Amino acid sequence: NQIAKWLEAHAKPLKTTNPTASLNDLKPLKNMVGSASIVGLGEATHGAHEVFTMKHRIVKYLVSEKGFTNLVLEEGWDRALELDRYVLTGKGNPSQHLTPVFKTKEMLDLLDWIRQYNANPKHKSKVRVIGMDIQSVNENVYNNIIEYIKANNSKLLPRVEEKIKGLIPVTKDMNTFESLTKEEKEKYVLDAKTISALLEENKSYLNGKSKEFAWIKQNARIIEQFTTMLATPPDKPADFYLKHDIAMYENAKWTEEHLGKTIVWGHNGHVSKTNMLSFIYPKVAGQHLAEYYGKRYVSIGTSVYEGQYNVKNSDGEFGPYGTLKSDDPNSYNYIFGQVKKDQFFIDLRKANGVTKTWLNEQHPIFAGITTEGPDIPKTVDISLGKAFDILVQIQKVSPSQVH
Repeated sequence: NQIAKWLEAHAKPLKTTNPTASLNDLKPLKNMVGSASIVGLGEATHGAHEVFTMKHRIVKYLVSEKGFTNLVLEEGWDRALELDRYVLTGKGNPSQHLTPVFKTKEMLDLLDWIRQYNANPKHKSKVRVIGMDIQSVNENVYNNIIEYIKANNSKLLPRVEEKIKGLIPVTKDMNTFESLTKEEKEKYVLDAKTISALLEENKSYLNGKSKEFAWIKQNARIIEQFTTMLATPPDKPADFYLKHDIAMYENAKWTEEHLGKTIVWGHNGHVSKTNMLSFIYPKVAGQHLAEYYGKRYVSIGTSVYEGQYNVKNSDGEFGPYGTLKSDDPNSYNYIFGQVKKDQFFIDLRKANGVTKTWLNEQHPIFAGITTEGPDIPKTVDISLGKAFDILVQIQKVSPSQVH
C-alpha cells in the first residue's frame, strides 16, 4: 500500500511486448544481469501470449548483447535434440517435438529467430537448444550412444547395444515405466548405470577428454536420471519431485559447464532461488543452481496482474479457461498492478527500506499452476526479493496462440 511509488520510481519501462521491436528498452539489463554465467528466466504461467514473447525479447537481447549461447528450456532433453537440429540446420518440424503445451506460435517464433541468428555467417558462435526435463527418453538419445560406439570403438557395441535394446520400450514415457516392478527397481536402473559405467572404463579408448565424448556421456546420464526418479520412490512422491528437479538442475548446470553462458527458460517455480512450489516439490532446481553458482546465477521472474490465459481445466482440456483475479491487495500481483506502466522491469536487489523488508517477507503471488481444480492452489506464498534478482511485470495478458 504505502509506497507503490518506489516501484514506479525504479521501474525501467518496457515500450512493447513484441519480439520484433526496438529491443533498446532492455539496456538497463546489461549492468543488471551483470556478468552472470547462467541466467534463469521464468514464466508466471505456461499459457500467456505476452509472457512468451517478452521472454523471447530477453533471449534476443541476452544472445546479441551479453553473449549467451545456450537456451535450456523446460522441455524433454530428447525432444530438444530435434529442436537443436532445427535452430542449426533448419531441417525438421519443431511443433512435432515440442510438448503439447508449448506447441504455441510464440515457441515456433522463438525457435525461428534462433535459426535466423544461426544462419548469419558473421555470428561465429551458434546458439544451442537443450532440454533439461526427463519425462521420457526417446531413441534419439540411444542412437547418440550407439553411433558413437561404432565410430570410436566398434567392439563395445555388442555389449552396450544389448541393454539399450531392452531399455528403449520402457523409457518411452513415465507410465510405461512406473508400471513395472522388480524390472524397474532392478535390471533397468542398474543397466542404465552399466552403460554409463561402461563408457567410463573405455573412456581412454573413446576420445575421453574430447568435446563429443563429453556430450555422449551426458546422454547416457539422461537414461540414469529417468530410470532414477521413476521407480525408487514408492509411497514417497516427494522423492520423485525432488530427484526430478535435481535432474533439471543437473542438465542446465551441465550445459553451462560444457557449452558456455546459458539461459534457463522455464516456469517461475523452477528457476526461483526459493521453493515456491513447496506443496509438491521439496526443493526446486533454482535453489540448486543458486547454491552452486552462488551469485553467478541470476533469476529473472515474470509476474502478471490482469488477463486471461491457457490452463488445463478440472476435466483435463487445455484452453483459454484461465482468468486473473488479483483481488488480494496484499499479493505482489495487485501492488505491482498499480504501477501505471504497460510493462516494466525492476531490480529487486537494489531495494532499501520498507520496500526491502516487504520484498523479503512472504506474500501471495499467482502460482501459475498448470491445472486448475477445486483443491489446487492458484496462489502461493513467496519472499519475492529472495526468489528473483529481477522481476518483469506485464499488466494485461491474453491466452497463448496454440493454433
